[PDB]
Amino acid sequence: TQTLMPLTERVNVQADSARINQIIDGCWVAVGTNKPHAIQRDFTNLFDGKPSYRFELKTEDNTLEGYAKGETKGRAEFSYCYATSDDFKGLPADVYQKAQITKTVYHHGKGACPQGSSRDYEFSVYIPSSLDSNVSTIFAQWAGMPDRTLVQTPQGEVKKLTVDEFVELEKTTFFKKNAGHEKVVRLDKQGNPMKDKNGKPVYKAGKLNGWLVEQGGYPPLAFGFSGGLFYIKANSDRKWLTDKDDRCNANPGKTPVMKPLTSEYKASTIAYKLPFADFPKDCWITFRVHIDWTVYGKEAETIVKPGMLDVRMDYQEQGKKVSKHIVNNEKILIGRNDEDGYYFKFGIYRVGDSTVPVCYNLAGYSERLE
Ligand SMILES: O=C(O)[C@@H]1O[C@@H](O)[C@H](OS(=O)(=O)O)[C@@H](O)[C@@H]1O[C@H]1O[C@H](COS(=O)(=O)O)[C@@H](O[C@@H]2O[C@@H](C(=O)O)[C@@H](O[C@H]3O[C@H](COS(=O)(=O)O)[C@@H](O[C@@H]4O[C@@H](C(=O)O)[C@@H](O[C@H]5O[C@H](COS(=O)(=O)O)[C@@H](O[C@@H]6O[C@@H](C(=O)O)[C@@H](O[C@H]7O[C@H](COS(=O)(=O)O)[C@@H](O)[C@H](O)[C@H]7NS(=O)(=O)O)[C@H](O)[C@H]6OS(=O)(=O)O)[C@H](OS(=O)(=O)O)[C@H]5NS(=O)(=O)O)[C@H](O)[C@H]4OS(=O)(=O)O)[C@H](O)[C@H]3NS(=O)(=O)O)[C@H](O)[C@H]2OS(=O)(=O)O)[C@H](O)[C@H]1NS(=O)(=O)O
Ligand SMILES: [Ca+2]
Repeated sequence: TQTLMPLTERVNVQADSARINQIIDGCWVAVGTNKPHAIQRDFTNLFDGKPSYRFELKTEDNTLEGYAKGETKGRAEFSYCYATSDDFKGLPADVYQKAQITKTVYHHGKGACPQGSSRDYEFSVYIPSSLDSNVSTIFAQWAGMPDRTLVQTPQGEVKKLTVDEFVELEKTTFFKKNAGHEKVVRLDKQGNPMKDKNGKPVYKAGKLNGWLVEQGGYPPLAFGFSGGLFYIKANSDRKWLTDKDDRCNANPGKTPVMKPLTSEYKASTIAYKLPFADFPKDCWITFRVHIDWTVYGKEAETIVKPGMLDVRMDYQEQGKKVSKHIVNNEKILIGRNDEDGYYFKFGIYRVGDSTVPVCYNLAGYSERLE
């Protein structure tokens, strides 16, 4: 009988549409390392009558680089936002091709909410007693959607390029995350141009050429464990073009609850914290999250209207129903000053250059209006 079933298909949501065989349970796509044990359907642990999702990253499963040199991180998550082939059906072939280049493929897919909207989210997590108290992982996060056609020229001027102008720039610039490098033709030992799986030319990253594109950035909301604490962290970035060098980020252990750490353009708030030992183990915990996203002033870079965060934590204890109003309708700055909105993800995002093993289950996602 089936116990655990590995779900190994992975999708690059920013640069590729998901194929039908990669979609999980009709509403998810997986991102991160493809190890069989990374993500598995779990028939031994049902949530609401359906097999749950078991996530696991062993000590050597980090495959990503952090912002600081040498630092690493790991990822095995599900994204509720992705585009499918049906999303591009009927359109000229170049729409999808340009979307791959601008890495905005998922802008054509379902799963994201608009800027400044009000939404309800719900999901459940199961933390086994085997989880080490000192893990450094985010198990649920709401990510932003920056459009890289917003760039900074070598001079330092911020400019919103058209898709075609960005395509033009991309022809001479190789982007490593948000930083532009001279696009160098990659040759083999015999100085011959290298191709890939589809016979498409391959390139290399030369020296920095001064260009920067909007990319990355802290997730506006994250649920996780760090420094022996369960915490909920909200982030706000009002700058039109995000500055990745501004590392304004609240420390769960050192930052007081609901007292935002701020820089000129960012605010990072620890909305709630709890000792890891007090987080219920070996049972399903359901979080009901309501978010009123902060409204930003675009080019003006102003906070037009503050946001709002509300969180309820429900679980069974002593056979009794428990519901903790852990974040009580708190006015807060939450979101990013972008044209597009946000999407949900859950699973494992091991950060802080940690390699402590992580394993837990997630299930029952739902979102609605309010
Ligand atoms: O290619 C290659 O390489 C290769 O290939 C092949 O070969 C293979 O592959 S396969 O697949 O085939 O196999 C391999 O080999 C490879 O691949 C691999 O790799 C690659 C590359 O990588 S690298 O890394 O190298 O680059 C890859 O690819 C890539 O990547 C990917 C990924 O990543 O995934 C992608 O990307 C994309 O996507 C993503 C995701 O999404 S999805 O949807 O898909 O999922 C995106 O995003 C990202 O991420 C995000 C998230 O997740 O969130 C973000 O991040 C961020 O945020 C975070 C968090 O926050 S919070 O608020 O929550 O917290 C952070 O973290 C944090 O923070 C930190 C800091 O700050 O740092 C910390 O804090 C701390 O510290 C600080 C500082 O201090 S000092 O001292 O230093 O001063 C302080 O202040 C404070 O206080 C503290 N705190 S405590 O508490 O600690 O005390 C913290 O901690 C943390 O956390 S916590 O929680 O703890 O808090 C971060 O940071 S870091 O550092 O970590 O980094 C952030 N970041 S940033 O930058 O922003 O800053 C974002 O958004 C992002 O990131 S990034 O990095 O990425 O940016 C993105 O965006 C996208 N991009 S696009 O372009 O697309 O758009 C893709 O694909 C790519 O990218 S690219 O660019 O390249 O294109 C791949 O994937 C792989 N593959 S595998 O398989 O291997 O895996
Ligand atoms: Ca922006």
